Amino acid sequence: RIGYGEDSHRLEEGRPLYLCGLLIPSPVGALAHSDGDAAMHALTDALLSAYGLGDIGLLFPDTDPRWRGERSEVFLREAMRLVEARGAKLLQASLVLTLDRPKLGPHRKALVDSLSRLMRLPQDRIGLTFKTSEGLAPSHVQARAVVLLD
Amino acid sequence: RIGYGEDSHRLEEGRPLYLCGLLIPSPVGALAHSDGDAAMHALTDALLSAYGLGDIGLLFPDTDPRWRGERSEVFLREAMRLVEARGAKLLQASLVLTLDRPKLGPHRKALVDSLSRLMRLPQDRIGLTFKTSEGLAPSHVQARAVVLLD
Amino acid sequence: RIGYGEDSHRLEEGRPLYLCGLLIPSPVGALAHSDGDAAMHALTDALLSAYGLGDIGLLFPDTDPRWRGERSEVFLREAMRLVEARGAKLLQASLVLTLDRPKLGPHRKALVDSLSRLMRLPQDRIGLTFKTSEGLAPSHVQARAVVLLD
Ligand SMILES: Nc1ccn([C@@H]2O[C@H](COP(=O)(O)OP(=O)(O)O)[C@@H](O)[C@H]2O)c(=O)n1
Ligand SMILES: Nc1ccn([C@@H]2O[C@H](COP(=O)(O)OP(=O)(O)O)[C@@H](O)[C@H]2O)c(=O)n1
Ligand SMILES: Nc1ccn([C@@H]2O[C@H](COP(=O)(O)OP(=O)(O)O)[C@@H](O)[C@H]2O)c(=O)n1
Ligand SMILES: [Mg+2]
Ligand SMILES: [Mg+2]
Ligand SMILES: [Mg+2]
Ligand SMILES: [Mg+2]
Ligand SMILES: [Mg+2]
Ligand SMILES: [Mg+2]
Repeated sequence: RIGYGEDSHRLEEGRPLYLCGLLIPSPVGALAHSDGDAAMHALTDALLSAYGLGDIGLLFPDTDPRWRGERSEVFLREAMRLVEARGAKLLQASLVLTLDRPKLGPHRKALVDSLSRLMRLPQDRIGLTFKTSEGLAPSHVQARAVVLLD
Repeated sequence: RIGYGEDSHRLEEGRPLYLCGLLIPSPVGALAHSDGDAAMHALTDALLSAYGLGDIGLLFPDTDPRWRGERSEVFLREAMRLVEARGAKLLQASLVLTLDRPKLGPHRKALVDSLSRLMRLPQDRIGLTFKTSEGLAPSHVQARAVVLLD
Repeated sequence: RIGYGEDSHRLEEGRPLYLCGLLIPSPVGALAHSDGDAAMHALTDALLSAYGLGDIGLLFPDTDPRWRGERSEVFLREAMRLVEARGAKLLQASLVLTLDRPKLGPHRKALVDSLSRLMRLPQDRIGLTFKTSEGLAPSHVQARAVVLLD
Protein backbone atom coordinates (compact mmCIF):
# COMPACT_ATOMS: atom_id res chain seq x y z
CA ARG A 1 0.00 0.00 0.00
CA ILE A 2 0.95 3.57 -0.86
CA GLY A 3 -0.31 6.91 0.37
CA TYR A 4 0.39 10.46 -0.89
CA GLY A 5 -0.30 13.64 1.11
CA GLU A 6 0.34 17.37 0.86
CA ASP A 7 0.20 20.37 3.15
CA SER A 8 1.10 24.04 2.99
CA HIS A 9 0.94 26.90 5.51
CA ARG A 10 1.48 30.64 5.39
CA LEU A 11 4.48 31.82 7.39
CA GLU A 12 4.42 35.17 9.19
CA GLU A 13 7.23 36.91 11.08
CA GLY A 14 7.44 36.42 14.82
CA ARG A 15 5.37 33.20 15.08
CA PRO A 16 6.74 29.88 16.36
CA LEU A 17 7.62 27.30 13.73
CA TYR A 18 6.71 23.63 14.19
CA LEU A 19 8.11 20.97 11.84
CA CYS A 20 8.17 17.16 12.24
CA GLY A 21 6.83 17.55 15.77
CA LEU A 22 9.61 19.95 16.91
CA LEU A 23 9.81 23.65 17.81
CA ILE A 24 12.39 25.07 15.37
CA PRO A 25 13.98 28.46 16.18
CA SER A 26 12.93 30.77 13.37
CA PRO A 27 12.19 34.38 12.33
CA VAL A 28 8.93 33.01 10.84
CA GLY A 29 6.21 30.59 11.72
CA ALA A 30 2.88 29.21 10.74
CA LEU A 31 -0.04 31.58 10.45
CA ALA A 32 -2.85 29.06 11.06
CA HIS A 33 -5.51 27.86 13.55
CA SER A 34 -3.48 24.61 13.86
CA ASP A 35 0.25 24.49 14.78
CA GLY A 36 0.78 24.66 11.01
CA ASP A 37 3.17 21.70 11.12
CA ALA A 38 3.09 20.88 7.38
CA ALA A 39 5.29 17.75 7.75
CA MET A 40 2.92 16.29 10.31
CA HIS A 41 -0.19 17.12 8.28
CA ALA A 42 1.13 15.79 5.00
CA LEU A 43 2.30 12.54 6.56
CA THR A 44 -1.04 12.24 8.34
CA ASP A 45 -2.93 12.71 5.09
CA ALA A 46 -0.66 10.18 3.35
CA LEU A 47 -1.38 7.57 6.00
CA LEU A 48 -5.13 8.16 5.86
CA SER A 49 -4.96 8.13 2.07
CA ALA A 50 -3.27 4.71 2.02
CA TYR A 51 -6.50 3.27 3.46
CA GLY A 52 -8.98 5.66 1.83
CA LEU A 53 -9.94 6.82 5.32
CA GLY A 54 -10.52 10.48 4.35
CA ASP A 55 -8.30 13.42 5.26
CA ILE A 56 -7.22 15.44 8.32
CA GLY A 57 -10.03 17.96 7.89
CA LEU A 58 -12.55 15.17 7.91
CA LEU A 59 -11.03 13.24 10.81
CA PHE A 60 -9.56 16.04 12.93
CA PRO A 61 -12.02 18.96 12.89
CA ASP A 62 -11.22 21.54 15.55
CA THR A 63 -14.94 21.67 16.26
CA ASP A 64 -14.17 18.31 17.87
CA PRO A 65 -13.08 18.68 21.48
CA ARG A 66 -10.58 15.82 21.20
CA TRP A 67 -8.48 17.52 18.53
CA ARG A 68 -9.10 21.21 19.05
CA GLY A 69 -6.00 23.10 20.18
CA GLU A 70 -3.82 19.96 20.14
CA ARG A 71 -0.45 19.66 18.45
CA SER A 72 -0.35 17.83 15.14
CA GLU A 73 1.54 14.81 16.43
CA VAL A 74 -1.73 13.81 18.10
CA PHE A 75 -3.38 13.57 14.73
CA LEU A 76 -0.53 11.53 13.28
CA ARG A 77 -0.60 9.03 16.10
CA GLU A 78 -4.34 8.67 15.71
CA ALA A 79 -3.91 8.09 11.96
CA MET A 80 -1.30 5.39 12.66
CA ARG A 81 -3.70 3.86 15.26
CA LEU A 82 -6.42 3.72 12.66
CA VAL A 83 -4.31 2.21 9.90
CA GLU A 84 -2.72 -0.28 12.31
CA ALA A 85 -6.19 -1.38 13.45
CA ARG A 86 -6.85 -2.18 9.81
CA GLY A 87 -3.78 -4.36 9.60
CA ALA A 88 -1.24 -1.78 8.42
CA LYS A 89 2.48 -2.11 9.03
CA LEU A 90 4.12 1.19 8.08
CA LEU A 91 7.41 0.50 6.16
CA GLN A 92 8.58 3.87 4.98
CA ALA A 93 7.97 7.59 4.76
CA SER A 94 9.58 9.93 2.27
CA LEU A 95 8.84 13.63 2.26
CA VAL A 96 10.06 16.95 1.08
CA LEU A 97 9.79 20.23 2.97
CA THR A 98 9.91 23.37 0.84
CA LEU A 99 10.72 26.69 2.56
CA ASP A 100 13.07 29.58 2.04
CA ARG A 101 13.90 29.94 5.73
CA PRO A 102 14.98 28.94 8.19
CA LYS A 103 17.65 26.52 7.04
CA LEU A 104 16.73 23.07 8.29
CA GLY A 105 20.18 21.57 7.71
CA PRO A 106 21.29 22.41 11.22
CA HIS A 107 18.26 20.53 12.63
CA ARG A 108 18.32 17.55 10.30
CA LYS A 109 19.30 14.99 12.94
CA ALA A 110 16.67 16.11 15.43
CA LEU A 111 13.99 16.26 12.71
CA VAL A 112 14.65 12.76 11.46
CA ASP A 113 15.03 11.41 14.96
CA SER A 114 11.58 12.88 15.68
CA LEU A 115 9.91 11.26 12.67
CA SER A 116 11.62 7.94 13.46
CA ARG A 117 10.43 7.97 17.06
CA LEU A 118 6.93 9.06 16.26
CA MET A 119 6.36 6.48 13.44
CA ARG A 120 8.54 3.80 14.99
CA LEU A 121 10.55 3.50 11.79
CA PRO A 122 14.31 2.92 11.56
CA GLN A 123 16.15 5.99 10.35
CA ASP A 124 17.02 4.55 6.96
CA ARG A 125 13.26 4.33 6.40
CA ILE A 126 12.79 8.04 7.07
CA GLY A 127 13.62 9.99 3.93
CA LEU A 128 13.54 13.71 4.61
CA THR A 129 14.74 16.34 2.16
CA PHE A 130 14.67 20.13 2.17
CA LYS A 131 14.35 22.67 -0.62
CA THR A 132 13.92 26.43 -0.82
CA SER A 133 11.13 27.74 -2.99
CA GLU A 134 13.61 29.59 -5.21
CA GLY A 135 11.40 32.63 -4.95
CA LEU A 136 8.21 30.85 -5.97
CA ALA A 137 6.68 30.73 -2.50
CA PRO A 138 8.74 32.85 -0.12
CA SER A 139 5.96 33.13 2.43
CA HIS A 140 4.93 29.52 2.77
CA VAL A 141 6.09 26.18 4.01
CA GLN A 142 5.03 23.22 1.86
CA ALA A 143 5.30 19.51 2.52
CA ARG A 144 4.63 16.55 0.20
CA ALA A 145 4.92 12.98 1.42
CA VAL A 146 4.74 9.37 0.32
CA VAL A 147 4.20 6.49 2.73
CA LEU A 148 4.64 2.76 2.02
CA LEU A 149 3.02 0.00 4.04
CA ASP A 150 3.08 -3.81 4.29
CA ARG B 1 5.03 -0.59 -10.76
CA ILE B 2 4.46 3.02 -9.73
CA GLY B 3 3.52 6.15 -11.57
CA TYR B 4 3.35 9.81 -10.56
CA GLY B 5 1.33 12.51 -12.36
CA GLU B 6 0.32 16.14 -11.93
CA ASP B 7 -2.13 18.60 -13.51
CA SER B 8 -3.40 22.07 -12.92
CA HIS B 9 -5.98 24.38 -14.44
CA ARG B 10 -6.80 28.04 -14.04
CA LEU B 11 -10.20 28.59 -12.43
CA GLU B 12 -12.65 31.18 -13.80
CA GLU B 13 -15.96 32.36 -12.40
CA GLY B 14 -19.10 30.92 -13.93
CA ARG B 15 -17.45 27.94 -15.69
CA PRO B 16 -18.45 24.33 -14.91
CA LEU B 17 -16.15 22.51 -12.54
CA TYR B 18 -15.33 18.87 -13.39
CA LEU B 19 -13.44 16.73 -10.85
CA CYS B 20 -13.01 12.96 -10.74
CA GLY B 21 -15.40 12.69 -13.71
CA LEU B 22 -18.22 14.58 -11.98
CA LEU B 23 -19.87 17.99 -12.36
CA ILE B 24 -19.34 19.85 -9.07
CA PRO B 25 -21.58 22.88 -8.40
CA SER B 26 -19.19 25.75 -7.96
CA PRO B 27 -18.81 29.50 -8.46
CA VAL B 28 -15.66 28.74 -10.53
CA GLY B 29 -14.52 26.15 -13.05
CA ALA B 30 -11.63 25.37 -15.35
CA LEU B 31 -10.62 27.68 -18.05
CA ALA B 32 -9.20 25.33 -20.62
CA HIS B 33 -9.57 23.54 -23.96
CA SER B 34 -10.33 20.25 -22.13
CA ASP B 35 -12.91 19.84 -19.34
CA GLY B 36 -10.04 20.78 -17.09
CA ASP B 37 -10.65 17.78 -14.84
CA ALA B 38 -7.32 18.01 -12.93
CA ALA B 39 -8.07 14.79 -11.02
CA MET B 40 -8.53 12.67 -14.19
CA HIS B 41 -5.63 14.30 -15.97
CA ALA B 42 -3.19 13.64 -13.12
CA LEU B 43 -4.36 10.05 -12.71
CA THR B 44 -4.14 9.48 -16.47
CA ASP B 45 -0.60 10.76 -16.65
CA ALA B 46 0.35 8.67 -13.58
CA LEU B 47 -0.94 5.50 -15.29
CA LEU B 48 0.84 6.28 -18.60
CA SER B 49 3.97 7.14 -16.59
CA ALA B 50 3.95 3.73 -14.89
CA TYR B 51 4.61 2.15 -18.27
CA GLY B 52 6.70 4.91 -19.85
CA LEU B 53 3.91 5.45 -22.40
CA GLY B 54 4.04 9.22 -22.60
CA ASP B 55 1.63 11.81 -21.31
CA ILE B 56 -1.85 12.96 -22.15
CA GLY B 57 -0.53 15.63 -24.48
CA LEU B 58 1.22 12.97 -26.52
CA LEU B 59 -1.53 10.35 -26.58
CA PHE B 60 -4.71 12.43 -26.53
CA PRO B 61 -3.94 15.74 -28.27
CA ASP B 62 -6.91 17.69 -29.56
CA THR B 63 -5.50 17.66 -33.10
CA ASP B 64 -6.51 13.97 -33.01
CA PRO B 65 -10.20 13.69 -33.98
CA ARG B 66 -10.57 10.68 -31.68
CA TRP B 67 -9.87 12.70 -28.58
CA ARG B 68 -10.80 16.30 -29.22
CA GLY B 69 -13.80 17.42 -27.15
CA GLU B 70 -14.06 14.11 -25.24
CA ARG B 71 -14.55 14.08 -21.48
CA SER B 72 -11.39 13.21 -19.58
CA GLU B 73 -12.75 9.85 -18.36
CA VAL B 74 -12.36 8.71 -21.95
CA PHE B 75 -8.65 9.31 -21.73
CA LEU B 76 -8.41 7.61 -18.35
CA ARG B 77 -10.12 4.48 -19.57
CA GLU B 78 -7.86 4.37 -22.65
CA ALA B 79 -4.76 4.67 -20.41
CA MET B 80 -5.97 1.65 -18.41
CA ARG B 81 -6.75 -0.27 -21.57
CA LEU B 82 -3.15 0.44 -22.62
CA VAL B 83 -1.47 -0.60 -19.36
CA GLU B 84 -3.73 -3.67 -18.94
CA ALA B 85 -2.77 -4.75 -22.43
CA ARG B 86 0.87 -4.69 -21.27
CA GLY B 87 -0.07 -6.90 -18.33
CA ALA B 88 -0.69 -4.38 -15.55
CA LYS B 89 -3.23 -4.75 -12.77
CA LEU B 90 -4.06 -1.46 -11.09
CA LEU B 91 -3.98 -1.74 -7.32
CA GLN B 92 -4.18 1.68 -5.77
CA ALA B 93 -4.57 5.38 -6.55
CA SER B 94 -3.75 8.12 -4.00
CA LEU B 95 -4.11 11.71 -4.96
CA VAL B 96 -4.45 15.22 -3.53
CA LEU B 97 -6.63 18.01 -4.95
CA THR B 98 -5.64 21.56 -4.04
CA LEU B 99 -8.18 24.34 -4.52
CA ASP B 100 -9.52 27.10 -2.29
CA ARG B 101 -13.15 26.76 -3.32
CA PRO B 102 -15.55 25.16 -3.51
CA LYS B 103 -15.37 22.87 -0.53
CA LEU B 104 -15.15 19.30 -1.76
CA GLY B 105 -16.04 17.71 1.61
CA PRO B 106 -19.80 17.52 0.95
CA HIS B 107 -18.97 15.73 -2.34
CA ARG B 108 -16.37 13.32 -0.94
CA LYS B 109 -18.62 10.25 -1.13
CA ALA B 110 -19.63 11.00 -4.71
CA LEU B 111 -16.06 11.77 -5.69
CA VAL B 112 -14.61 8.60 -4.17
CA ASP B 113 -17.45 6.48 -5.59
CA SER B 114 -16.66 7.84 -9.08
CA LEU B 115 -12.95 7.01 -8.89
CA SER B 116 -13.83 3.62 -7.52
CA ARG B 117 -16.15 2.90 -10.41
CA LEU B 118 -13.98 4.34 -13.19
CA MET B 119 -10.82 2.53 -11.96
CA ARG B 120 -12.50 -0.60 -10.77
CA LEU B 121 -10.86 -0.28 -7.40
CA PRO B 122 -12.28 -0.98 -3.96
CA GLN B 123 -12.86 2.20 -2.02
CA ASP B 124 -10.10 1.48 0.51
CA ARG B 125 -7.77 1.60 -2.47
CA ILE B 126 -8.91 5.06 -3.47
CA GLY B 127 -7.00 7.63 -1.43
CA LEU B 128 -8.48 11.05 -2.04
CA THR B 129 -7.58 14.09 0.06
CA PHE B 130 -8.36 17.79 -0.30
CA LYS B 131 -6.28 20.89 0.53
CA THR B 132 -6.76 24.60 0.15
CA SER B 133 -3.80 26.52 -1.35
CA GLU B 134 -3.53 28.71 1.78
CA GLY B 135 -3.30 31.65 -0.58
CA LEU B 136 -0.52 30.27 -2.82
CA ALA B 137 -2.75 29.44 -5.81
CA PRO B 138 -6.23 30.95 -5.30
CA SER B 139 -7.32 30.78 -8.90
CA HIS B 140 -6.03 27.28 -9.69
CA VAL B 141 -7.12 23.72 -9.13
CA GLN B 142 -4.07 21.44 -8.68
CA ALA B 143 -3.86 17.63 -8.64
CA ARG B 144 -0.97 15.30 -7.86
CA ALA B 145 -1.37 11.55 -7.99
CA VAL B 146 0.53 8.31 -7.37
CA VAL B 147 -0.58 4.95 -8.73
CA LEU B 148 0.49 1.45 -7.77
CA LEU B 149 0.10 -1.54 -10.10
CA ASP B 150 0.46 -5.35 -9.86
CA ARG C 1 11.61 0.91 -0.99
CA ILE C 2 10.36 4.22 -2.30
CA GLY C 3 11.70 7.72 -2.40
CA TYR C 4 10.22 11.14 -3.24
CA GLY C 5 12.13 14.28 -4.26
CA GLU C 6 11.51 17.72 -5.72
CA ASP C 7 13.58 20.54 -7.26
CA SER C 8 12.95 23.93 -8.84
CA HIS C 9 14.88 26.68 -10.57
CA ARG C 10 14.28 30.19 -11.75
CA LEU C 11 14.65 30.53 -15.48
CA GLU C 12 16.31 33.55 -17.16
CA GLU C 13 16.81 34.52 -20.85
CA GLY C 14 20.28 34.17 -22.35
CA ARG C 15 20.94 31.05 -20.24
CA PRO C 16 21.43 27.38 -21.14
CA LEU C 17 18.75 24.92 -20.16
CA TYR C 18 19.78 21.52 -18.85
CA LEU C 19 17.14 18.86 -18.23
CA CYS C 20 17.46 15.13 -17.74
CA GLY C 21 21.19 15.53 -18.42
CA LEU C 22 20.66 17.28 -21.75
CA LEU C 23 21.20 20.83 -23.05
CA ILE C 24 17.77 21.80 -24.45
CA PRO C 25 17.37 24.51 -27.12
CA SER C 26 15.53 27.20 -25.18
CA PRO C 27 15.12 30.98 -24.84
CA VAL C 28 15.52 30.58 -21.05
CA GLY C 29 17.85 28.58 -18.81
CA ALA C 30 18.18 28.06 -15.07
CA LEU C 31 19.36 30.94 -12.93
CA ALA C 32 21.42 28.87 -10.51
CA HIS C 33 24.76 28.04 -8.86
CA SER C 34 24.40 24.48 -10.25
CA ASP C 35 23.50 23.62 -13.87
CA GLY C 36 19.97 23.91 -12.52
CA ASP C 37 18.86 20.49 -13.89
CA ALA C 38 15.65 20.16 -11.90
CA ALA C 39 14.91 16.68 -13.14
CA MET C 40 18.33 15.32 -12.10
CA HIS C 41 18.21 17.13 -8.77
CA ALA C 42 14.78 15.74 -7.92
CA LEU C 43 15.74 12.22 -8.95
CA THR C 44 18.92 12.43 -6.88
CA ASP C 45 17.05 13.54 -3.77
CA ALA C 46 14.49 10.81 -4.30
CA LEU C 47 17.28 8.17 -4.44
CA LEU C 48 19.01 9.57 -1.34
CA SER C 49 15.71 9.85 0.45
CA ALA C 50 14.92 6.17 -0.20
CA TYR C 51 17.78 5.23 2.13
CA GLY C 52 17.48 8.12 4.55
CA LEU C 53 20.87 9.34 3.31
CA GLY C 54 20.13 13.06 3.42
CA ASP C 55 19.68 15.40 0.44
CA ILE C 56 21.79 17.06 -2.29
CA GLY C 57 22.69 20.09 -0.21
CA LEU C 58 23.91 17.66 2.51
CA LEU C 59 25.89 15.26 0.29
CA PHE C 60 26.97 17.75 -2.41
CA PRO C 61 27.90 21.12 -0.99
CA ASP C 62 30.06 23.28 -3.30
CA THR C 63 32.34 23.58 -0.35
CA ASP C 64 33.53 20.05 -1.23
CA PRO C 65 35.90 20.28 -4.22
CA ARG C 66 34.63 16.92 -5.53
CA TRP C 67 31.37 18.64 -6.57
CA ARG C 68 32.34 22.21 -7.56
CA GLY C 69 31.24 23.18 -11.08
CA GLU C 70 30.14 19.55 -11.55
CA ARG C 71 27.25 18.64 -13.85
CA SER C 72 24.32 17.06 -12.07
CA GLU C 73 24.92 13.55 -13.45
CA VAL C 74 27.88 13.32 -11.10
CA PHE C 75 25.51 13.81 -8.11
CA LEU C 76 23.01 11.32 -9.47
CA ARG C 77 25.62 8.73 -10.13
CA GLU C 78 27.10 9.24 -6.66
CA ALA C 79 23.69 8.70 -5.10
CA MET C 80 23.21 5.42 -7.13
CA ARG C 81 26.67 4.24 -5.97
CA LEU C 82 25.54 4.86 -2.40
CA VAL C 83 22.20 3.07 -2.56
CA GLU C 84 23.80 0.32 -4.68
CA ALA C 85 26.37 -0.16 -1.94
CA ARG C 86 23.44 -0.72 0.41
CA GLY C 87 22.07 -3.49 -1.83
CA ALA C 88 19.48 -1.36 -3.63
CA LYS C 89 18.26 -2.36 -7.06
CA LEU C 90 16.63 0.60 -8.72
CA LEU C 91 13.43 -0.56 -10.39
CA GLN C 92 11.65 2.57 -11.65
CA ALA C 93 11.62 6.36 -11.86
CA SER C 94 8.48 8.41 -12.52
CA LEU C 95 8.73 12.18 -12.59
CA VAL C 96 6.85 15.24 -13.82
CA LEU C 97 8.47 18.35 -15.25
CA THR C 98 6.56 21.60 -14.98
CA LEU C 99 7.50 24.53 -17.23
CA ASP C 100 5.66 26.84 -19.63
CA ARG C 101 8.50 26.92 -22.19
CA PRO C 102 10.21 25.46 -23.87
CA LYS C 103 8.00 22.64 -25.14
CA LEU C 104 9.56 19.30 -24.18
CA GLY C 105 7.42 17.04 -26.37
CA PRO C 106 9.74 17.38 -29.43
CA HIS C 107 12.56 16.18 -27.20
CA ARG C 108 10.71 13.37 -25.41
CA LYS C 109 12.66 10.54 -27.05
CA ALA C 110 16.06 12.06 -26.18
CA LEU C 111 15.10 12.95 -22.64
CA VAL C 112 13.77 9.51 -21.81
CA ASP C 113 16.74 7.89 -23.53
CA SER C 114 19.11 10.00 -21.35
CA LEU C 115 17.40 8.99 -18.10
CA SER C 116 17.30 5.37 -19.21
CA ARG C 117 21.03 5.36 -19.75
CA LEU C 118 22.00 7.39 -16.72
CA MET C 119 19.89 5.25 -14.34
CA ARG C 120 20.40 2.08 -16.31
CA LEU C 121 16.68 1.39 -16.49
CA PRO C 122 14.65 -0.03 -19.37
CA GLN C 123 12.65 2.67 -21.13
CA ASP C 124 9.30 1.40 -19.92
CA ARG C 125 10.63 1.97 -16.38
CA ILE C 126 11.30 5.66 -17.09
CA GLY C 127 8.03 7.50 -16.57
CA LEU C 128 8.40 11.08 -17.78
CA THR C 129 5.49 13.49 -18.28
CA PHE C 130 5.38 17.25 -19.00
CA LYS C 131 3.11 19.98 -17.72
CA THR C 132 2.86 23.74 -18.20
CA SER C 133 2.25 25.84 -14.99
CA GLU C 134 -1.04 27.21 -16.40
CA GLY C 135 0.09 30.64 -15.29
CA LEU C 136 1.28 29.64 -11.81
CA ALA C 137 5.03 29.53 -12.33
CA PRO C 138 5.91 31.16 -15.67
CA SER C 139 9.58 31.72 -14.89
CA HIS C 140 10.52 28.46 -13.13
CA VAL C 141 11.12 24.86 -13.99
CA GLN C 142 9.83 22.42 -11.34
CA ALA C 143 10.41 18.69 -11.00
CA ARG C 144 8.87 16.06 -8.70
CA ALA C 145 9.99 12.46 -8.74
CA VAL C 146 9.28 9.08 -7.20
CA VAL C 147 11.75 6.22 -7.37
CA LEU C 148 11.01 2.53 -6.64
CA LEU C 149 13.76 0.11 -5.58
CA ASP C 150 13.97 -3.65 -4.99
N1 LIG D 1 -11.48 22.59 -1.64
C1 LIG D 1 -11.34 22.02 -0.43
C2 LIG D 1 -10.10 22.17 0.30
C3 LIG D 1 -10.08 21.54 1.54
N2 LIG D 1 -11.15 20.79 2.14
C4 LIG D 1 -11.16 20.09 3.53
O1 LIG D 1 -10.69 21.25 4.15
C5 LIG D 1 -9.66 20.91 5.10
C6 LIG D 1 -8.77 21.95 5.58
O2 LIG D 1 -7.94 22.30 4.50
P1 LIG D 1 -6.68 23.27 4.76
O3 LIG D 1 -5.99 23.45 3.36
O4 LIG D 1 -7.17 24.49 5.35
O5 LIG D 1 -5.94 22.32 5.79
P2 LIG D 1 -5.21 22.73 7.06
O6 LIG D 1 -4.89 24.13 7.43
O7 LIG D 1 -6.08 22.15 8.19
O8 LIG D 1 -3.84 22.11 7.07
C7 LIG D 1 -9.00 19.63 4.52
O9 LIG D 1 -8.26 18.72 5.37
C8 LIG D 1 -10.05 19.09 3.57
O10 LIG D 1 -10.82 18.45 4.56
C9 LIG D 1 -12.35 20.70 1.34
O11 LIG D 1 -13.35 20.08 1.75
N3 LIG D 1 -12.43 21.28 0.12
N1 LIG E 1 6.97 22.44 -21.26
C1 LIG E 1 6.05 21.58 -21.76
C2 LIG E 1 4.75 21.56 -21.14
C3 LIG E 1 3.83 20.68 -21.69
N2 LIG E 1 4.08 19.80 -22.80
C4 LIG E 1 3.04 18.84 -23.43
O1 LIG E 1 2.06 19.86 -23.39
C5 LIG E 1 0.81 19.27 -22.97
C6 LIG E 1 -0.32 20.04 -22.47
O2 LIG E 1 0.15 20.66 -21.30
P1 LIG E 1 -0.86 21.54 -20.39
O3 LIG E 1 0.00 21.95 -19.13
O4 LIG E 1 -1.33 22.60 -21.23
O5 LIG E 1 -1.81 20.28 -20.11
P2 LIG E 1 -3.32 20.22 -20.17
O6 LIG E 1 -4.11 21.50 -20.27
O7 LIG E 1 -3.67 19.42 -21.44
O8 LIG E 1 -3.86 19.63 -18.91
C7 LIG E 1 1.22 18.04 -22.11
O9 LIG E 1 0.23 17.04 -21.78
C8 LIG E 1 2.67 17.79 -22.43
O10 LIG E 1 2.47 16.96 -23.55
C9 LIG E 1 5.40 19.90 -23.38
O11 LIG E 1 5.71 19.18 -24.36
N3 LIG E 1 6.34 20.73 -22.87
N1 LIG F 1 14.81 25.54 4.40
C1 LIG F 1 15.84 24.86 3.85
C2 LIG F 1 15.93 24.73 2.43
C3 LIG F 1 17.03 24.03 1.94
N2 LIG F 1 18.05 23.42 2.75
C4 LIG F 1 19.29 22.63 2.24
O1 LIG F 1 19.53 23.65 1.30
C5 LIG F 1 20.02 23.07 0.07
C6 LIG F 1 19.91 23.80 -1.18
O2 LIG F 1 18.55 24.12 -1.35
P1 LIG F 1 18.07 24.73 -2.78
O3 LIG F 1 16.50 24.88 -2.67
O4 LIG F 1 18.74 26.02 -2.89
O5 LIG F 1 18.62 23.51 -3.62
P2 LIG F 1 19.41 23.60 -4.92
O6 LIG F 1 19.59 24.90 -5.63
O7 LIG F 1 20.82 23.08 -4.55
O8 LIG F 1 18.80 22.76 -6.00
C7 LIG F 1 19.44 21.63 0.08
O9 LIG F 1 19.63 20.67 -0.96
C8 LIG F 1 18.88 21.42 1.46
O10 LIG F 1 20.03 20.83 2.00
C9 LIG F 1 17.88 23.60 4.17
O11 LIG F 1 18.71 23.12 4.97
N3 LIG F 1 16.85 24.28 4.70
MG1 LIG G 1 -1.90 21.90 7.26
MG1 LIG H 1 19.14 26.93 -4.78
MG1 LIG I 1 -5.03 19.20 -17.41
MG1 LIG J 1 -3.29 23.38 -20.84
MG1 LIG K 1 -5.95 25.79 6.59
MG1 LIG L 1 18.12 22.26 -7.80
